Amino acid sequence: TILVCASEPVTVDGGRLLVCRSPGPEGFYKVPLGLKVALPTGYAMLVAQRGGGRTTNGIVDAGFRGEVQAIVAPGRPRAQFYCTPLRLAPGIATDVPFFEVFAPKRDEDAGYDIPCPRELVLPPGGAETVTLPVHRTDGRHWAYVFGRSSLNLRGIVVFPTPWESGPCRFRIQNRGAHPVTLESGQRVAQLVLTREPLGWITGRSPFPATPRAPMQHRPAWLFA
Amino acid sequence: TILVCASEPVTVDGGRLLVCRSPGPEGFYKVPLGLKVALPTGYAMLVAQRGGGRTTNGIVDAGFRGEVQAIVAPGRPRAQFYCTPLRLAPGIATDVPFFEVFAPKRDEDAGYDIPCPRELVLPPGGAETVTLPVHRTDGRHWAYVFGRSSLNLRGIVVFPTPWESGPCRFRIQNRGAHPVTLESGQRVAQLVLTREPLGWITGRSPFPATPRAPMQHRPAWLFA
Ligand SMILES: O=c1ccn([C@H]2C[C@H](O)[C@@H](COP(=O)(O)O)O2)c(=O)[nH]1
Ligand SMILES: [Mg+2]
Repeated sequence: TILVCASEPVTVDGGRLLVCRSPGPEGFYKVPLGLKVALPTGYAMLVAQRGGGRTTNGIVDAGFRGEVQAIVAPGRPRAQFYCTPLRLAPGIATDVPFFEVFAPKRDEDAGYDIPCPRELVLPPGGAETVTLPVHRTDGRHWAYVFGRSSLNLRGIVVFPTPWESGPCRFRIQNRGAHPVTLESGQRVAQLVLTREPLGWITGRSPFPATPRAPMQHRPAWLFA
Repeated sequence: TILVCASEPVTVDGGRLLVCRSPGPEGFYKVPLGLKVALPTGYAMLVAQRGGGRTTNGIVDAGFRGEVQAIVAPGRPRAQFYCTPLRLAPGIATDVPFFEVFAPKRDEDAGYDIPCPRELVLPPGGAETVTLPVHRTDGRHWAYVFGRSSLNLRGIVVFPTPWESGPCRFRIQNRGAHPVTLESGQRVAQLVLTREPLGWITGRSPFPATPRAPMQHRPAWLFA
């Protein structure tokens, strides 16, 4: 059971929260969704757009008690936003010890921060493929590289990328106005482990919309 | 906590449930609203339209486990429906013993049935004022005459009416095509006692909309 305090109308739709708001065409900036959630430990929540491509995928963790915001890129002025709770997995097997690559987190936190393995100078519009020296050794849960809120707000956009085979890889693109430098060791993304796959997440696009289909392990929402 | 099992999108707005459906122009008929509720004992729920003049006010009582529906008159093809939880008051102080007028109820039921004092013959379009020989002795709680869902369906429409001072009175209108005859003793409306006012209820309208303003005591909804 997820607790939901809401200052504005919220639609519950196929297991996920749906909010209709009309941000401006500018970006990148934070679009308040009119609700707060209290996720139980072991849950996180994906925030993304319903049927459009101007929103960074966000991750709300179980310790977050502020208003939920969508962070959007420059785009068409109206938007619908989905929130999908994610049942977290404990870990995944890796050939290298897991915490020699990813940073330790709290049980309350959703994801494991990913330090940049090398300096990166992204000119405006520039993209780079970031690759980590670690492999998965089986397929018991799922794992996903997502951006970090701080970077998404700067228009430095990690492409939400699945990780089931090969090395941990993700694309990062600077949609900002100025060139950006990511220092080696800087926390540039996060790794989320899930009990159930996020089938739509492909790694090929900056702004993957969450599809309208309902989910399989739907939790309960309490509107208080 | 009220428990909602929703097979369709439901909007939580300012404490009410909001549903947008596309009923046909015809009336009278039941419009399914995509949800079932398990009200706790001592709760009812008002079903009415939000911003249109087409829908009879209904009462879902605590025992009802089927699909919540709205019973609409003939009219416009588009419609939004509010569901307003109602905290029942246990009784009201009256000048004559309550149960000499109002029929007794179960605790799972929401309203106390109102037997028609005399016979009414209602030509199509014709309304009448029923008056019951009982007065209130204090404003302890609120009291409202609503319709009964069986008569709403037949176009025989009780005007939702408040009962603060004077005698229990209510108007009842036959918006059907054919004359109707209400028999003496027949159960022709229902009386509903509430801890909080339904401030917009006037008695002078067949299809009062429920206004958009959020309620005083938002209850907890649990989607499951
Ligand atoms: O379309 C309808 C018709 C009837 N009921 C009912 C059966 C109960 O009579 C009713 C609540 O009114 P009371 O019985 O408490 O008065 O819930 C509904 O929920 N939806
Ligand atoms: Mg009824």
